[PDB]
Amino acid sequence: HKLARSLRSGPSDHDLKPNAATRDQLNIIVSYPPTKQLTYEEQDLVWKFRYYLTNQEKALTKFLKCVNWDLPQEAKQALELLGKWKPMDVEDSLELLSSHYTNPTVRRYAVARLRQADDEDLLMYLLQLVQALKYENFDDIKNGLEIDSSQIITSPLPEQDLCTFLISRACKNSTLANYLYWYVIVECEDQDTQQRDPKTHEMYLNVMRRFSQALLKGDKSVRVMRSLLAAQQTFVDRLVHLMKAVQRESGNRKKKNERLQALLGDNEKMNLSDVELIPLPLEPQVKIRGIIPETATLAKSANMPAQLFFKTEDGGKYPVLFKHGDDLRQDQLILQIISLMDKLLRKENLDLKLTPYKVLATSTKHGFLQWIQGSVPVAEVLDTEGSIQNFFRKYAPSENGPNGISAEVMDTYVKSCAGYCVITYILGVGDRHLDNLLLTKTGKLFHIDFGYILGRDPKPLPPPMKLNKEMVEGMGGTQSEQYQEFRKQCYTAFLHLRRYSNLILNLFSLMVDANIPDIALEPDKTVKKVQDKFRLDLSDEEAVHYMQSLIDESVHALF
Ligand SMILES: O=c1cc(N2CCOCC2)cc(N2CCC[C@@H]2Cc2ccccc2)[nH]1
Repeated sequence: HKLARSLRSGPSDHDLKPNAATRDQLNIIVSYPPTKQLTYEEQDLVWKFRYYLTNQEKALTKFLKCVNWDLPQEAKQALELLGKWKPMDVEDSLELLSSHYTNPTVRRYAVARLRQADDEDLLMYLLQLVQALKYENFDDIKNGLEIDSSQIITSPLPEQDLCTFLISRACKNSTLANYLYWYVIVECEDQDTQQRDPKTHEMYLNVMRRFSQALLKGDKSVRVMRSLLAAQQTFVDRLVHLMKAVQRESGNRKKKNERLQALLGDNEKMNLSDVELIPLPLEPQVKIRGIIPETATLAKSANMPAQLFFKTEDGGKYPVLFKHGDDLRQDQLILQIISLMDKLLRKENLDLKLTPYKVLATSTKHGFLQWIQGSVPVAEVLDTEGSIQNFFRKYAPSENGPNGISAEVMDTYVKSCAGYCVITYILGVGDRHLDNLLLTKTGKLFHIDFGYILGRDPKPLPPPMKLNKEMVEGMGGTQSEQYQEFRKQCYTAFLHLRRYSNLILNLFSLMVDANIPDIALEPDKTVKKVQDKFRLDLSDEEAVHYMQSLIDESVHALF
C-alpha cells in the first residue's frame, strides 16, 4: 500500500484500455453516490484506469480523492489529468466545493464550472454554496479588502475563488443579492460558529464586508441595490424589536394582540405600517407598502409566531408567519429542497401541484414563512366537514366529476398526495399528524413544520411511507380509478427523483457543517439516510415494484 499510486503506474500505461469485465467494475464505482467511501482497492483501480476515465465526466470527482496531494509527483500528474479530463456538469461540481477537497486548483476549477450555470439554477444551490465558504481559503477572503453584522450594509464609508464569484454574480443579479445577503447574515448571527469556530465567524463578516464594498464600488444601479438591502435590514430590525416589545409585555394573548396592533398602527415611532415600497426579503418580487395593523394576530403556540399581512405594490395582501424565538433553518433547508424537487419533476414535465412555500431566516433566532392563503389543517377539515371528500364537495362540486367533486380538484389532490408521499419518504420527514398536513380548496395537499427530518421521529419505528387512512378515502378508496392514478404518480416521481440523486446528495453533503439540529446529531451518517431511500441498489423496473409494495403494505395495514 505505502508505495505511492504514481510510484505504481505512470505515464508508461497512458496507453491502457480496460477489458469488458473491468469496465463494469469501474462504472459501478464511478456512479456511486458522492459520500460513499471508496476502498483502497477501488481507489487503486480508479488510478490505474485514470487515462480511460478522462472520457466519463461523472468519474472526475472520484479520481481526485485517490490523489495524494502531499506527494508532488502525484499532485502534478493529477492536475495535468484535470485539464485533459472531460469537463463535468454543474450538477456535479457542487461535490468538489464540499469539505472533502482542499486543493486550491480543484476548488477554483469547481467555481469555473459553476460560472457556466445561469442564475436560476445557481439560486437553487445558493444556500449550500454559502456553507461551502467554510471550506475556502480564509486568508484570501480577508485579503480582498480595500462589528455587528446587521450594521455593515447600513454603515457606508465617506480564476475566481468562491467568495469572489458569488459577490460578482450578486452585483449583476438582484435576486441573488437578496438571498446572498440574508444567508450570509445568518452565518454571521450563528452563535455556535462564534463559540467553536471564531475564525469562521470572522470569514463571514469579511464576506459581508467584501459584498458591501463591491456594492458601493459598483455602478449606479448596483449602488441602489445596497440601499434596498439596508432598507430591508432596518425593517427587519424594527420588526424584531416590535416582537420583543410584545413577547415581553406581560398579560394574556388577547392583551398582547391589542398591543401588537398598537405598535404597528403607530408609524412615527415603530415605522412599519407605511414602509417606502421596499422589497420583501422572503420574495423580493413582492415590494411591500407596509404591514396591515388591524389584521395582525399572534398564534396560540409555543414561540408565539405573528401572522402578519403585508399590503403590496399591486394592492394585494401577502400574508406571512414571522417567528421570533425559533430556529427556522431546518425548515429553510427542507422547503428549499422541496422547491428543487418540484422544479426537477417539472423539468421532466411532471407537475404534482406541490406547495414549496417560501422560507427565509433573517437570523438564527427568527425569520419569515410564506402563509398559503386558503390552507386548512386536515384535522380542522375532518373536524368541521367530516371527511376530505365532504370538504371538496362543499367547496368544489361537479355533476360529472368523481364522487360529485370537480375532476380538476380531485386530480390536484391525487397528484399532490403522490408527490408529498414520495418526497416525505425520501427526506425522512417524521412527526406527521393531521395538524401539520394542510389542505386547500384548490385540491392541494401539502406538509408543514419539519421539526423531525432524516429518519428522526418521536416514535422509534415510524412507518416509512407517511400515508394515513383519511388521505386514501379522499381519493375514493383503494378500488377507485383515482388510487390507480395515485400509485402511478408515486412510482414515476420516485423514478424521476432517483435520476437526480447525485444532485440532491451533493447538496446535503454541503449542509453537514450547517448547525441544523437533525443533521448535527449524526453529520457523517446524515447523507446515507437519504441516499438509502433512493434504493440505488435496485434497477428502475425493480424500484417501481418496490415503491408499489411500499404503498400497498402501508395501505393494507390501515385496514
Ligand atoms: O411552519 C408553519 C407553517 C405554516 N404555514 C406556512 C404555509 O402556509 C400555511 C401556514 C403555519 C404554521 N403554524 C404554526 C402556528 C399555527 C400555524 C399552523 C396553521 C396552519 C393553517 C391554519 C392554521 C394554523 N407553521
